[PDB]
Amino acid sequence: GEECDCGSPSNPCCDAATCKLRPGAQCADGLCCDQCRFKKKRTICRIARGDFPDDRCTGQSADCPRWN
Repeated sequence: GEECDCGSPSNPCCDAATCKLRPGAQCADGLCCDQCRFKKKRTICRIARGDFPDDRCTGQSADCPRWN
């Protein structure tokens, strides 16, 4: 089996042959991933329920961290 980074073969973030991230791609999906790149730090990526801080991208990951 193959641990593919992209769910669909059409995702340009992966090398069609390896199904893994291609050169230049930092991510293939995620709230903080855009055009195969980590979104800029502080990008709002999740609206918190209640009066709590909205979550923002770190600039170093594709996931949207939970405010702490």
